[PDB]
Amino acid sequence: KLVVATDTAFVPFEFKQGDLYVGFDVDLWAAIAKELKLDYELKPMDFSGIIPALQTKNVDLALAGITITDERKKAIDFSDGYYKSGLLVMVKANNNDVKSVKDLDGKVVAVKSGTGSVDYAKANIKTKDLRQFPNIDNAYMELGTNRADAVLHDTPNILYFIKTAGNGQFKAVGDSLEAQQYGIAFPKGSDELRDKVNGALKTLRENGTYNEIYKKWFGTEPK
Repeated sequence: KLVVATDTAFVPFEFKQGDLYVGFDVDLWAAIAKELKLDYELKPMDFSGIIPALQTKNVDLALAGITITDERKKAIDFSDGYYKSGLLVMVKANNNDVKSVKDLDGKVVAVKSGTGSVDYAKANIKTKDLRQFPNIDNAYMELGTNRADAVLHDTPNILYFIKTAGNGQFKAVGDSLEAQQYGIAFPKGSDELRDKVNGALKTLRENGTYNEIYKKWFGTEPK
């Protein structure tokens, strides 16, 4: 009866393949849930509503490739950390001007509301304009129709999109910024539960299951 909030669409961590939801988080959690004997149903939602949802305790926990920041640590709890990510710039295939993250002068950057991509862009870039959208597909399309210069979002995400959907239309520029970890988020006070999911996480690590989930989605082992 645990309800776990996930992202509407965050390839390749959770997305709709036909009927059900599919992805790295979905599997990892199905594995943890299996390990612990938890019963649950998932509940996808636009990322923006997830932290609020945990806070209002409308959902019991959440996976949506959610970055651990100590800023967020004030509001919710996090497990002991499951995937090392970062941020990457995406522009159009034959874009010329941008080599960088220097949109830092007067470029229009599209991002997804509620995410650390907005945090980072605010704190680090002098954008002429910054467009926020409920989901990243809206932001890709802003780039594709020439209404933004770049998109900035999670490395794995703009990497999975380029090689699959976005192929020949878009490219990554530079290397991964903002080395960060995803973790499973909980309401505050859910420590019978969290100091425990951590336990399962270390088990999936030790028994090699993590390696095969990862391998499934990224094409190699972690190490």
